[PDB]
Amino acid sequence: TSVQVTVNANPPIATITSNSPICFGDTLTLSSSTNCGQSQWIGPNGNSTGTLGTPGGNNVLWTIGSTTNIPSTDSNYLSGDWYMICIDTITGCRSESNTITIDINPIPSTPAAFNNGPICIGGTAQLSTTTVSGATYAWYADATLTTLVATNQNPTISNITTDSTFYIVVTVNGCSSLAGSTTVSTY
Amino acid sequence: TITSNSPICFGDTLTLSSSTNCGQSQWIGPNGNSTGTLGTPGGNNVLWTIGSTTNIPSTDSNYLSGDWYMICIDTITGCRSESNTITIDINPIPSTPAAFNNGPICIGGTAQLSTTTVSGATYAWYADATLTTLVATNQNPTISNITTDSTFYIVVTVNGCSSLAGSTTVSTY
Repeated sequence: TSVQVTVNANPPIATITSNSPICFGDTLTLSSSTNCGQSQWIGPNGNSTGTLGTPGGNNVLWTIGSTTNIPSTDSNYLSGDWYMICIDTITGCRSESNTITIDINPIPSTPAAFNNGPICIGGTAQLSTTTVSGATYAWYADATLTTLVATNQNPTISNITTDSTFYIVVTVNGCSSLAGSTTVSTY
Repeated sequence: TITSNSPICFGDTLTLSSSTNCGQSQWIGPNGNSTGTLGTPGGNNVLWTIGSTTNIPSTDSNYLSGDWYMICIDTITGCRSESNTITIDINPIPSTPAAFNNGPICIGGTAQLSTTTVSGATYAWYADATLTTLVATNQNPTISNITTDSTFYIVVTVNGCSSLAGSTTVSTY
């Protein structure tokens, strides 16, 4: 007598892509092209069963289908090296994936901004702010930032005849902070 | 052996080409090698073609920067073979720059035009809207003898890719 043994094959290695250039607060998408059943995601929090528990529901790291979505309020919304495991729900076979580096960029703070002292009607004012490495600067006249006045670090605005305010946006590595502000008084 | 037109400005077409003379050509890009993409062997599947070359237009979902590799498929025997890895760079088009003027200027005076400093950029300021007449390549040039209202157009080219021209207006008191 002799016994035969069926051996189940593993699913293929998954190719993972992601929207890796993320400004903090937005949603992180992790996606395989493959068509595997049970999808297990491993992030910077590790592969501990204290996190990877329930296989479905609202567990962002365990889903049905080959893609997931980590919102900015989730405790797995973390920069670092991510890897996916495909689980065959019929045979129990499992397979790995390529490592993905994901960068969630901080939002810079609202910058301080400064004025000159009070200025005579029709005069000019230099506006100024903090130097920030990697930053692009924009100074706006409108509170809703639709009207731009300058992109200089510390621009001079001419012909100020009445009390006027300016709004400042500092964008670092693609992420824009909430605008700060200045006020030019008129003597 | 795969070659490609790897220095691409976004919007143009990406050519991936083998010298070899194999039959069924399978391309693997940054989207992976998943059968959810690599499906139909012909038709309009840009990653599966007949012949040893393909063309990925700028509207395709495989128009991606990254490491590409080709597989040659023998349509008679089923035998398959690999290829050298190709790094392909599709450069973004910079945005249209903001540009600024001085206040209104007296007839025959001069005006300094200015814009944003962009790393890796080459600057060109033009007098004509169609950009055929160039005035300066300075970051913030001064244009003399302005006697009437006149506009300028600005092109910022980064790593070889030119954005759509921005503009300024010099008013005359």
